[PDB]
Amino acid sequence: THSHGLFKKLGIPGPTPLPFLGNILSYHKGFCMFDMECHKKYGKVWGFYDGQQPVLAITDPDMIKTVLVKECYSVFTNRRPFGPVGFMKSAISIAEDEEWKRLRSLLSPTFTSGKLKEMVPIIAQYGDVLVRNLRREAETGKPVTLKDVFGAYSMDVITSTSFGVNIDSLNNPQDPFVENTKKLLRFDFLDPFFLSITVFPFLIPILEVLNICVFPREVTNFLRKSVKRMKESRLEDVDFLQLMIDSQNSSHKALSDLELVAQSIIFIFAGYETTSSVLSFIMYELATHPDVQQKLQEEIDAVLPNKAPPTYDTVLQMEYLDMVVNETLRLFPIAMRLERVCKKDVEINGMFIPKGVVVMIPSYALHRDPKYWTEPEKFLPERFSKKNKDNIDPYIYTPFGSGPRNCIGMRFALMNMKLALIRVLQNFSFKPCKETQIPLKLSLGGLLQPEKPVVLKVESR
Amino acid sequence: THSHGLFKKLGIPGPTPLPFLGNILSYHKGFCMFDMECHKKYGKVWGFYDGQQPVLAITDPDMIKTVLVKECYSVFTNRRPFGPVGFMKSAISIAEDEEWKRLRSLLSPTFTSGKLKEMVPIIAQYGDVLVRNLRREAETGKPVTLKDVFGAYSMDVITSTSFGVNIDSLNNPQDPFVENTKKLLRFDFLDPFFLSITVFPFLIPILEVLNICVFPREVTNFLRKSVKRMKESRLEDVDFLQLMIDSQNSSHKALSDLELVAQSIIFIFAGYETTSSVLSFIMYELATHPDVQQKLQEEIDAVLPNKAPPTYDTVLQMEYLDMVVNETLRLFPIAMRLERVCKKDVEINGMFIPKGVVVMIPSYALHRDPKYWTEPEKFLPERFSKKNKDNIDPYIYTPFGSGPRNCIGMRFALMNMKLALIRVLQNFSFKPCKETQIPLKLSLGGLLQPEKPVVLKVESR
Amino acid sequence: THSHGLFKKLGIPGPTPLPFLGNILSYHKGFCMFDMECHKKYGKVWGFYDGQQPVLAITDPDMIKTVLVKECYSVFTNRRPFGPVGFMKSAISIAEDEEWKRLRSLLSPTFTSGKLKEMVPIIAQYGDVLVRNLRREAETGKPVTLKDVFGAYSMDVITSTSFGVNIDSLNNPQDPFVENTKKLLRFDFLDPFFLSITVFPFLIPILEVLNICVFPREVTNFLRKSVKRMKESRLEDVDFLQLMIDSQNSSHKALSDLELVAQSIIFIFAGYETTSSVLSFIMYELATHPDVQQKLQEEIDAVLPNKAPPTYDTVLQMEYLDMVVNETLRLFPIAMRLERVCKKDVEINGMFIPKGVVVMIPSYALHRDPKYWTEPEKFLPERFSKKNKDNIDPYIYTPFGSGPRNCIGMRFALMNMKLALIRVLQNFSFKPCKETQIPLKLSLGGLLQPEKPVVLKVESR
Amino acid sequence: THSHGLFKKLGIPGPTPLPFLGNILSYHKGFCMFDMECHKKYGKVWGFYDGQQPVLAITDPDMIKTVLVKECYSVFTNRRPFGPVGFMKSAISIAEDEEWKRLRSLLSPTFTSGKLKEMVPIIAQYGDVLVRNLRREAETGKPVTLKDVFGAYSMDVITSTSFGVNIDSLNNPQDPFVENTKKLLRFDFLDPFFLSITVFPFLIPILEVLNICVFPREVTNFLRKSVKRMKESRLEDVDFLQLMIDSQNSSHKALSDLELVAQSIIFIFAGYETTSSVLSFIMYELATHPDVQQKLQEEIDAVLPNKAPPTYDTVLQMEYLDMVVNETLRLFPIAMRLERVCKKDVEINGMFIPKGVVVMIPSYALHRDPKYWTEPEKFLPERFSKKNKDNIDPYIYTPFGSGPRNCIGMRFALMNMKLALIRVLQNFSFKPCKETQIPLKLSLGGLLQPEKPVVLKVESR
Ligand code: HEM
Ligand code: HEM
Ligand code: HEM
Ligand code: HEM
Ligand SMILES: CC(C)N[C@@H](CSCCNC(=O)OC(C)(C)C)C(=O)NCc1cccnc1
Repeated sequence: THSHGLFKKLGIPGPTPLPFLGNILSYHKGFCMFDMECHKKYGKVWGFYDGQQPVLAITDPDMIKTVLVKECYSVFTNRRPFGPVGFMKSAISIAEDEEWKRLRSLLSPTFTSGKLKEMVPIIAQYGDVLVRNLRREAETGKPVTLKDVFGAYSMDVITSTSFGVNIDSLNNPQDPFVENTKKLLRFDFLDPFFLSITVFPFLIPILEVLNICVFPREVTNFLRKSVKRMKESRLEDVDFLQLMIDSQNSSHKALSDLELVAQSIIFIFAGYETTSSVLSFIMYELATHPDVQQKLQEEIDAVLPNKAPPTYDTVLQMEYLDMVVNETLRLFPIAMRLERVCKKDVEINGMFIPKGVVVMIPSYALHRDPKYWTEPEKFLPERFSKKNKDNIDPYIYTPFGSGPRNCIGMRFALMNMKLALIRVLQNFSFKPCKETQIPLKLSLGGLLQPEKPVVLKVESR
Repeated sequence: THSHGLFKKLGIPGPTPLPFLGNILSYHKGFCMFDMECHKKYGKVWGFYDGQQPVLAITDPDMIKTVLVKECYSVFTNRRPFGPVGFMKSAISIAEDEEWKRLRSLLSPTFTSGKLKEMVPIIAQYGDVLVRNLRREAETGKPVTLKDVFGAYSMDVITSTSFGVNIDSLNNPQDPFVENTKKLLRFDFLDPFFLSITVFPFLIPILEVLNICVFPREVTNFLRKSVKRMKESRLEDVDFLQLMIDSQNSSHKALSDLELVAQSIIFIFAGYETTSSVLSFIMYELATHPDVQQKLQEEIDAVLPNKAPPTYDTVLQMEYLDMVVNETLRLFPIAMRLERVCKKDVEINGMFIPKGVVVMIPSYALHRDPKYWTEPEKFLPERFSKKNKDNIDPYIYTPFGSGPRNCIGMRFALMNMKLALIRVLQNFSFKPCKETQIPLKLSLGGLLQPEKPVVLKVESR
Repeated sequence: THSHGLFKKLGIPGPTPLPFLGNILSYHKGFCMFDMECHKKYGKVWGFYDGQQPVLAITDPDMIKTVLVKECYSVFTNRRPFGPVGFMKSAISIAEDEEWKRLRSLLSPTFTSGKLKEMVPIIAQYGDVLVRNLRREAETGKPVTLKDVFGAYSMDVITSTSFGVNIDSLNNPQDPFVENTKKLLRFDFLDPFFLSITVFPFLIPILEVLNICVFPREVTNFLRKSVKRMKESRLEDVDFLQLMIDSQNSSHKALSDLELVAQSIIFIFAGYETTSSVLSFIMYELATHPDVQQKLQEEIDAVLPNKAPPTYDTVLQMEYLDMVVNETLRLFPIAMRLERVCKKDVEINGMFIPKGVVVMIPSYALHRDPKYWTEPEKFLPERFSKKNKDNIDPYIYTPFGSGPRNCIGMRFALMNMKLALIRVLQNFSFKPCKETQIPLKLSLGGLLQPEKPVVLKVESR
Repeated sequence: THSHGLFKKLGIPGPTPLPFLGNILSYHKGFCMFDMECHKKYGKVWGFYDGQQPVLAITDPDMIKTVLVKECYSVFTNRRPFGPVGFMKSAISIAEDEEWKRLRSLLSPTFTSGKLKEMVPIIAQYGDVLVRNLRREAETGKPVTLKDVFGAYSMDVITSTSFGVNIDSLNNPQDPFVENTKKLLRFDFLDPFFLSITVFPFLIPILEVLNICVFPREVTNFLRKSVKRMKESRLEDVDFLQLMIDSQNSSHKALSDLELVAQSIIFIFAGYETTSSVLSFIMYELATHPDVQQKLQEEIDAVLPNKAPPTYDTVLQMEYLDMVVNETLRLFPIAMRLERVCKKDVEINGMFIPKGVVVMIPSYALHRDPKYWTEPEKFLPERFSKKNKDNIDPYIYTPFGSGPRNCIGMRFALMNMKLALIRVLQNFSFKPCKETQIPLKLSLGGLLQPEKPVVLKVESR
């Protein structure tokens, strides 16, 4: 009813869809569990329906590369719509085709290594802020909740690198600026609202015409004016805003004032919970594998003796650091899937893909596939040693996606976390508590996030 | 298209409706302006369409009494639906027919004079809090914004009379409890969202099935658990909650746990912005009529010499106080209209009213009708002197409605404000500022509220 | 999601509902099969969900009588809404509460035995027409399709008893009047359109505002003017129209012109396919039980020798006729279920029934319950002999419902069929063909109708 | 609300839009009147809103050519969506981009002059049928209704040229095949249904998921099987079907079975009412200008003496015929407007056109613009004399559109009408009646069609 006949025709296997719901009832255990099970039951490819919407999973690295890289421009340029977005229609991660291509161009030079290297001293300052607060909770032997302290850090780093605003959000939890921003939390695509959207995507236009937006009308309205104040306070009298302001001082067609705001917002949304979540997954791994934590602290003390301040260059110097981070991202690729809409009838690597189908790469499951990874469930940073790193297919390991539409904030994200990890590990050790969920259970929900929030003992070195 | 033919048939006059919109474009100057104009152009009765929905305005006191009192139970029992309400369907002001009749019964004894007289010492304590904060801004000769300081007061009084929670919300603007509650602001029925609802009332069910609610899912979810904590902290170990808890210790059928929560919420919503708004309109009048302010302070010093603490009995003693308050409510009846749905074909005072029509009383306009009020625009408390008070028809002056479905918090509202006014006027005088909007312009929007927020000098007596 | 918790709470058993769909996937084998299975699996009562909509099945005769008779006015007055109906909102079978009560009053005297006895000679004339056409197909030994020849008859009888229009619809299949009317076919509540309505009842208002109607806008528009012609051709210069016209020559409030049209339409819809279907089920039984057919012809020849024309009085004289008809209706009660909406919280025969629930009586299943009927599947007219007829509970056998809201055209329906059967059986015998589906399979769909259309040999006596 | 700000920004003039409705209330006098008025009030370009949807009218021949010809492929490839179309999504006139380009390719060779020249003897046979029936009404001096007799002809020609089915639809008005087909009438885009679609285009997806289709589910379902019978009766044992069947005996990708059906349907819909309407407008002109009618009959008798049967070659021989036809099409271009959706930000002839805008050419108004046409309202075939025909801009006179997406059935349409006109005028003269609407008033509605149906005396030569 009525496109539920598609994959049966094409010869592609898959779970049988119920009328209207398609296969969504199978998300009761989460995106990730659904995806592993399918991959095991059905093989290298399979199909399922999010409501009426046909989704084609693929697991062949060649075929993955064709979608994400080769035929990105021609065919697989956009992601799937997901709900009423109002003006956030112009955010880069949401935009489509030529508007996207334009925005990606105007915004790429913002994420170069040159710009990033300038942003280092800023991101650093809040490392120290992170430490002082951590210590206050280490001196009072009270088990620490990672996401909050990391949240406050991620928040602190975002505010400063995007707008110049400098706040201790942990101690200023109630700053109007800190407030709005913390409501920019990841979207739970299996919460009642979005599941309804899936069964009733014909309801999205209805919601749009009522100016209802999955980005709360208020947080947005606060930042719009906030920016249009900053914009007009800097003008005239180092951050993403500035870089964007300088850019509309001319693809092409510049950057409109409202366009600029939407990017500003999408970066917060992109960097905030992600940076904080990943830092938590890492700290958890580091606490449940005390040797890894020790090795890392020794690597750090070697590169930066006397607890020397980390620098851009010293960060990229640290290899085990890079290993620890990568392996965590294998275990917890917070995007879970990559997706592209098929805009044309095509044939890639011998398979016909009809227009309109959503093509999906199941990153979580691929990251834990036995056929590529020895002891996949196990946390083993050595997989990423300069020795073994060559035996890792870049289209099986894709925490940041691949191709022209991969994570634009990748370099920034990695640099951010690593700066945090270094300054923190220079100072503290992190130990499980009786109350620490071991082994960490993943949310049965729609985000990659722990079933129970990570809590750990923190002692001063 | 298609019921736009109704009033033409019945012989009832009114503005010509555009297809789909009915007459709503005529709200560009606001509910109140629309209503005065119609009353003048069309007479004692008229009709118009909120979208497809037929609305019948009436201005005859007999006919008003039949609707609000005589035929309340039989015919005119409910108000008009207005949007997706989810579980707030059970709030008393929203409920219908027998469920309403039941809730009104379970909740009436809560608002008796006996209960109210017990609540006095509590409401008082925050009078003093109001004073201390006011003084801090009087000692620093900085023009004061009424709604905030009154808001904080209204908020303080609500929290304490409904849940026991005691907070200085002005100095604790960032208490989690103070936060959620301040988002319970009056609904702007001419904002884009609600106007859309009017043209598309067929969209309300759609929104309901998506669990979208005009009461933010979060504020509600916070209070639901907050109550279910309090409930289980008091149980077992003077406020509305308690009174409601004691009541479900048995109309009939008790009060369900979720029912109780919805009342709790609706009271905040009812009392919060209203109490604060009305106090602001009064203080404004008192500043732009310095003699009234002086007379009032003299009345107060006579009843409570040496600035004696006000009491339940001393409050009802004060007649000019009561006059000042009533006249303000004439000028600014914050409900603006009263409404009832016609549930049956009926004939009242010689007029046929078909099923489904919304019957509306235009209180604002009636409060300013020349044919009942000499110099209606003028602020003249003497209209309400025990001498003249008899010449005022109770179905022309209806700040609190009338009948079985009138404002349940009337006595409480009046007592609250008066306690505030007394303690404040015992201590301060209130003087216009250069920046004070004189004469106050009303919002062209959908709430009765000043175009520009009231700001006034405050000096210590 | 979200009322799917209802019956679990109340202690009422039933199939587990899927999110959104409720239990509708269980209609794949049809209303009737679903109902028998439930009754067997769950007992005397059970619950299920048509989408979100709670349905409570009941099988206790006392409890059935309370719903259909005792508390009809107070509680169980209306049927469930089913789709966009536009002006057909005023048809009696669709109307609600007091409007219904009014229409039932204005239209009841139309269906008295006195009026019916006047309509006899008319319904007769088309008996003879039925015979002549039948003979043309008996003389050409060509197997006859019952529903068509009966259809043409039912159609002929409707046209004449409701509007005076006299046509041989079988030989005039292409008369504009015959055309429109044949499109008034029973609604398939398990066809894609209505199932969608069930999952999305929030879409009915949307469809209404687009003037989309399950009664085709054209058939209706043709009859509206047709009537308003007839009305004004008779006025001024014996049928339902006339009876209705005389009635608005004055409950109360008369009958509006549009109200009259809607009744006219609903009668066609009620009588057309029903009369024709039932006549087919009977003729089928009579052919697969040749003795019953013989006995019946002998009863008929006894009462009306020399093939005397049947009369009102001679029809009610015939007992085996009445037996044959009743038993057929037991086996094929074309309504399948009876339903009432619960308009109030009530308790009937010891069970609480909350407001809003649909209360359903599963007539088909009850008609085939072992615990009341020996060899239920078997066609045995003797069950209805004046001897055994007393052992049949009127709230288990309900082909026409019961109570104030039972089939208004019952007497007419029975009289119509019997007149047909008599004139036909006076003349022909009816014999199975090689192509006759034996045993008749019921539609797995939403109407009570044969899987394969009944076809039988017809020979001249 | 919310795109109603577009043209104000761009500097493009136009009527002020009401909230939600845009400018649609201005269609009360019809598309054509609205368009002339705008062109006069606002100049060479202007804008208006069909609901939220921005429409840009243009009248410069260069700019028109860029849209219809130059940038057809790149930018202006599709027409505007208009409603729920279900499987008719695949009809060529409805399809988009590459699917359209494909269908246009597969179907073009069907409309060559070679194929058309083969179809001539067929279209002829029904000329004679047209004559015989006409004569029956000429011999009984009873004023004739053109559209019916022409309708029957158009219908007869369609059936035969597309499926081989040969019927006298005028005398067989009640052939099942003739029936379904006559319900394929032009869509009234100002009827209640489509206007609603315009204010609520967000309702189209809702309607689609309910399988509701502006092409009646039944007519379509009858033709689908009809074709799939014919298909399998011809296979195996000269018309469009055959030409299409031979084509899927292989752009590319052939023609699916369902694709073929949708074309079949769209041709009926395209040719039926159009051919019949245009023939009526011409016959009307010919009756209200008796000299033109005489000249034409003399031209015809010169080319085909003794009433010789017309042939493909003799038809193209006749110049005044071609003149008469063209001028009629100037006066009544039954498409009224041409439209293309702007799929990209572009700049054509110095004007920026943003993505999403509908670009509209107002053919009716252009055909009656004083600045190109002397006495535009007057019917003057000499405008099209081989002398003056050169002074006519092909992008001002566009009865069939222009460019890659122009009327594919143009040659066929012209040939059809002319064959009809010749055979008819060889035999009859056509004279106004007392009841003939002179001067013909156009429908204030949404189709180009006479306010009152054309009726004329017909006498035998
Ligand atoms: C640990 C942190 C992060 C991870 C693991 C991550 C991962 C990803 C992934 C998997 C995608 C989808 C890529 C694809 O479709 O191939 C993505 C897209 C994107 N990410 Fe990140 N991300 C992170 C942090 C950030 C940060 C800090 C930013 C800050 C600017 C950012 C901005 C974006 C944007 C703008 C896109 C959409 C790119 C486009 O459509 O052109 N992300 N990210
Ligand atoms: C200055 C303050 C207030 C004013 C001027 C005011 C006025 C009104 C008015 C005009 C109505 C509609 C009455 C009708 O339809 O006839 C109403 C209803 C209502 N009000 Fe108030 N109100 C005030 C404060 C409050 C407060 C403090 C409460 C606290 C409990 C409250 C609770 C309610 C409730 C529960 C209803 C609906 C009554 C029902 O439907 O049974 N109001 N109010
Ligand atoms: C063999 C023929 C028929 C059968 C078995 C039948 C059965 C029924 C049944 C079971 C109901 C529902 C009763 C209930 O809810 O308790 C009903 C309602 C109704 N029937 Fe019939 N029916 C037949 C023929 C007719 C005819 C010929 C008419 C012509 C007037 C008619 C008019 C109606 C009307 C108007 C209602 C709704 C009554 C109300 O709501 O007041 N039916 N019928
Ligand atoms: C007097 C008769 C006719 C007139 C005045 C007429 C006019 C038109 C016009 C103005 C268009 C729009 C062209 C554009 O957008 O530029 C059109 C499109 C079309 N017409 Fe006709 N037409 C007529 C008869 C027919 C007939 C007989 C057919 C039979 C096949 C036909 C098939 C089509 C098709 C298939 C399209 C869409 C073309 C495409 O999108 O590729 N029309 N017609
Ligand atoms: C649709 C938009 C609104 N959602 C995402 C799209 S980008 C990928 C992350 N989300 C994801 O899992 O979505 C799918 C399943 C890949 C389609 C967004 O705006 N992300 C900013 C961001 C988040 C996290 C890491 N980096 C950047």
